[PDB]
Amino acid sequence: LPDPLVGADGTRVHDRATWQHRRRPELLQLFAREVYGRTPLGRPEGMVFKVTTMEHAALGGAATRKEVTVRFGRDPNAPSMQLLLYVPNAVIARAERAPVFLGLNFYGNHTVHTDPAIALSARWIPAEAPNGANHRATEAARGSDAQKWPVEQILARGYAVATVYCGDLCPDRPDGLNASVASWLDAAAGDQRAPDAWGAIGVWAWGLSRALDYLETDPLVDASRVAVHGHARLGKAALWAGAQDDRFALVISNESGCGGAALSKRIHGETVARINTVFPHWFARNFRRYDDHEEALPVDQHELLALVAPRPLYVASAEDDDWADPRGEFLAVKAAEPVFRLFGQTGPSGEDVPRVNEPSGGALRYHIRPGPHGMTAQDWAFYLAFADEWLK
Ligand SMILES: O=C(OCc1ccccc1)[C@H]1O[C@H](O)[C@H](O)[C@@H](O)[C@@H]1O
Ligand SMILES: O=C(O)[C@H]1O[C@H](O)[C@H](O)[C@@H](O)[C@@H]1O
Ligand SMILES: [Cl-]
Ligand SMILES: [Mg+2]
Repeated sequence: LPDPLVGADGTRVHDRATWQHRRRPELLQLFAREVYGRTPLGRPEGMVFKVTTMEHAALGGAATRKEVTVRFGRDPNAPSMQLLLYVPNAVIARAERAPVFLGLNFYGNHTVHTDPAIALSARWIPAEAPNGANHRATEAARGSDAQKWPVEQILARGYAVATVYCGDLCPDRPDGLNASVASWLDAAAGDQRAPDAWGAIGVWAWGLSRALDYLETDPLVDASRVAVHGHARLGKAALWAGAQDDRFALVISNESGCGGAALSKRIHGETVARINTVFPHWFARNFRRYDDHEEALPVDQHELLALVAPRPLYVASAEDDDWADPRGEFLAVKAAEPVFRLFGQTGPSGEDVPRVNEPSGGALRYHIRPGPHGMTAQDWAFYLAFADEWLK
């Protein structure tokens, strides 16, 4: 592995200021140029927030539900995304602003809960979407992804729940960038995009920061206590959003795998060539230089993990998710751990993967659970306990 504490010019990093002001920028530029693609703008001038629905007694009175259209320019044809937010009414009643879990969803806001008041998504949805007809949402799709989205449990634990359909931002399909935030800004289609131009993971990540922009204006939530989380490909997005945007208070990667938390140079499970051929829209075209050539990579994913430091970072695996390379995810955490310890934070104790269902580490935390790829109640219990400790 490239040593996170040795700079690209061979300079060894021995102090927190050099990490922050020299090594971090260096790593951000390398991930942007060679891996994810460059994010071509931050907050758009002229972005508009419009609350389209609000219900103070949603979920049997447990929560206030808002839907917010976030439009990225004043042009009414500019792209937008639809933010679903649930705020726990008990917290509101104590005249307190709730901390927030924020993450993208795979198949639409209407899939995170059966709640029939959620607007069905009008956007293209992938064929794998349960109860989807002709790539469009259907009433039968309501709550179809609830397993990954314990909304009422999260609310009962004192957190707001914010989500956006990843396909509002970039449709998850090999040509999706052609109708996305990226094509709003860049008339190039397909593989005419610049080699260092962002792909779907960068667009998804950017959307998470725009959601945080909205949350900073919502009087019901505390935008300085946002945990950004994602599962699998959306966990890749959560990692890159949290690395680019240090406003996020805590980052959670649930089984994000190749190009997320897993070491690429391990060549275990999904490889760089495989991921770029199946998902040519996810990464920068420059990342294809490393197809069957991971040895030339100037970074590996322990350095993306390290870009969260010293903020709390939870990486987790599933024992039978070999395609994600669970031990490669653990070793990325261990290889990032020296940067966290530079800031006085600690990672997993000892040098090999902990027993299943036994989290290990302080602000840099890891667990592996039994079972197949997924996001389970046990995963969520561990994440909520982590947030309880780190979000005041
Ligand atoms: O398997 C897929 O593409 C395979 C492929 C086909 C033609 C050219 C290149 C690759 C897509 O399947 C779903 O649409 C997923 O949401 C999306 O991420 C995947 O790329
Ligand atoms: O998003 C998911 O569930 C996963 O889908 C595929 O398995 C892909 O190869 C993984 O990289 C991704 O993380
Ligand atoms: Cl619980
Ligand atoms: Mg792998």
